[PDB]
Amino acid sequence: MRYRPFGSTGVAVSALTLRLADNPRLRANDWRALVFTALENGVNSFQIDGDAPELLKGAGEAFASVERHLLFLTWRLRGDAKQLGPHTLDALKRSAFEGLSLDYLDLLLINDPQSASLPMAFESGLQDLQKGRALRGLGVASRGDIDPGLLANDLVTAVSSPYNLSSGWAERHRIRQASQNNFAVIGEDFWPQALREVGGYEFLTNTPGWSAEDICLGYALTEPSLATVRVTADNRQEIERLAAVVERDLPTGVCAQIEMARFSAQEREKAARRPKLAAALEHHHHHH
Ligand SMILES: Nc1nc2c(ncn2[C@@H]2O[C@H](COP(=O)(O)OP(=O)(O)O)[C@@H](OP(=O)(O)OP(=O)(O)O)[C@H]2O)c(=O)[nH]1
Repeated sequence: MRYRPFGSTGVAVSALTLRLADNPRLRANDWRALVFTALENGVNSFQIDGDAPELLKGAGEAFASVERHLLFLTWRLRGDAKQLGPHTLDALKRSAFEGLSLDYLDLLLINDPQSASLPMAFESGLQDLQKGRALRGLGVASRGDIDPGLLANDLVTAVSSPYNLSSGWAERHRIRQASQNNFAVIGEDFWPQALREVGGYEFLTNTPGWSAEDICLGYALTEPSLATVRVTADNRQEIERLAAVVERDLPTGVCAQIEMARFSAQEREKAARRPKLAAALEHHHHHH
């Protein structure tokens, strides 16, 4: 495992962040041993993206067993960002703080309200946790441009964003600016939908020694703008195979094909417009 500085917060996170997403097929001991495999493989950044009794139980017991200051725990708070109020912090106390048995969260990661401002009730409560030494940072996950006003907020110490193989220099630049303005950037969807099925993406499955989950995670990890790539793991063999990818070097053949293929793709993604004015062909013409 490799570790990167979380932007300016002064704490180190593993290059991978394992996301515990509610899953009806894992009992508490299953979640416990998941988190254990993660720690044993050097992963110290978790994201809790669920509130199931069995998950908080097992994740809480595992987190509980190592020293709290080795761990970076992100709580993923979904729903419309502009509906968050007192109720949300009642939910947060019971799920994040009692449920996992933490005294502080390293980060709370909300949806983008596409808005200069959060709700009054919520923002107040967050500064209350803040002073209570009980929430290190706020974070805003977003697909477009977070509002410069919201980024100005002093609670806001991080963003998360889809960055992957497919991403545009469009998408990329934003993640880079964020990094320069001292925001920590969390990488998401590293293996995309488009590819779950001149250049073309055949090399993704033909590369001797590499899988596509693996090649794709490969690329995500080469972006310095990203403080950590988010991964998600049904199980133990997966966490093992992805923590391995961090120590491997993408073969420079694959890196070149990753870029031809990307051009190729977004070329035909712009043969799909089709503006038909059967004009511009022979006919005297204009008065100038
Ligand atoms: N990175 C990331 N961002 C998230 C996630 N969930 C919500 N967001 C952010 O919140 C904005 C609005 O999301 P919500 O309205 O809460 O729910 P939605 O994600 O289903 O739209 C999103 O813009 P948008 O939804 O892309 O635009 P629009 O077409 O909804 O206007 C996106 O920037 C997530 O899992 N990851």
